[PDB]
Amino acid sequence: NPQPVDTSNITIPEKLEYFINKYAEHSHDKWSMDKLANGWIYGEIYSDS
Repeated sequence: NPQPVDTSNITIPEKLEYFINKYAEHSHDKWSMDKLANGWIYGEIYSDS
């Protein structure tokens, strides 16, 4: 079943006010903690090296 459900003309209702923002903040904090454990720190100028 390559295409079980078609959502080409399905509109998401605007019932999101706070929970989506909380989930996004939690995901961003988790990603930042992972990158800090990897050895990255916050700064002003991006530098890969």
